Amino acid sequence: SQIQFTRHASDVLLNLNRLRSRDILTDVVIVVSREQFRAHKTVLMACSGLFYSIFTDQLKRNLSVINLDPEINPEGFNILLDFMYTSRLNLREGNIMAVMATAMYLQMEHVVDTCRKFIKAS
Amino acid sequence: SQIQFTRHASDVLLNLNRLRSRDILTDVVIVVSREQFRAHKTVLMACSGLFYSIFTDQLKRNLSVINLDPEINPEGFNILLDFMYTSRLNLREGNIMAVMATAMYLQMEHVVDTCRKFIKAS
Ligand SMILES: Cn1cc(C#CCn2cnc3c(c(/C=C/S(N)(=O)=O)cn3CC(=O)Nc3ccncc3Cl)c2=O)cn1
Ligand SMILES: Cn1cc(C#CCn2cnc3c(c(/C=C/S(N)(=O)=O)cn3CC(=O)Nc3ccncc3Cl)c2=O)cn1
Ligand SMILES: [Cl-]
Ligand SMILES: [Cl-]
Repeated sequence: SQIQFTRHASDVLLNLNRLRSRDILTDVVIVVSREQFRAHKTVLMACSGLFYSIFTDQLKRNLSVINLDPEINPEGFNILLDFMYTSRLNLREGNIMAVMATAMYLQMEHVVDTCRKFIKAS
Repeated sequence: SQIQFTRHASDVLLNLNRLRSRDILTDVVIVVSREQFRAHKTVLMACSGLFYSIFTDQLKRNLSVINLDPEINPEGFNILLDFMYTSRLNLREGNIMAVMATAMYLQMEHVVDTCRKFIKAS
């Protein structure tokens, strides 16, 4: 029935990423060892079972700082956060294992499955 | 270079819409005459020049209630808000003029242009 705008979802995500680049309406800092990364909780929830579980919980929804497991690699996390905001996943032989283990921790099954495909094709 | 996830932007927007349906992390009420509609400021900014201009402004960024022009038709606004969260625009002969005038007010040029195409094809 309704008219479908094929580029609209991509346009929305690009503009969310532009807001993240300007720190506009970002509402959380994710701390990963010595690094930290600002984001929108809504985008994190949309992209991660871990962040969904954290922020749906009424005890945690209002947190402004989330400390990740100190074993998580900041580069693997940064790669996945950039994927969340762009639809683009930079998998390479040098980062595949860190990215895949981080995607398991963040509960991102389709990314984990793509990492398995990458390993199988290598 | 990077791996492109074709469904990712659509997945993000669907999950933002699911959060809006549960009123999770919505941060504004838009008042349109006797009706009101909750939303995420980030999605409104991504989809509307009017909301972009309102919430980028440091005097207005923290507002939790925005009163629209009392001449705006609530049904036309609801149609456009649903489009923002779905990529689907329900244009019909009975609503085209209200939708098009509302899209002008919200500063949504590609929607206005699609409304002109609808008129031309009618
Ligand atoms: C150890 N291990 C665990 C897993 C897993 C898992 C399941 N699992 C749960 N949750 C997910 C995802 C994705 C995938 C993204 S991706 N990048 O893979 O395509 C996003 N989310 C959040 C989500 O569904 N959010 C909402 C749902 C309904 N309503 C509102 C919202 Cl916000 C997701 O895989 C993988 N390994
Ligand atoms: C009287 N009259 C005025 C107009 C107009 C206009 C221009 N105009 C300005 N702004 C827009 C749009 C759209 C279109 C959406 S749509 N539905 O038409 O495709 C979205 N936005 C917001 C936006 O660009 N936001 C960001 C930009 C950069 N960085 C971060 C963000 Cl959040 C947009 O058309 C039409 N009639
Ligand atoms: Cl802000
Ligand atoms: Cl909330």
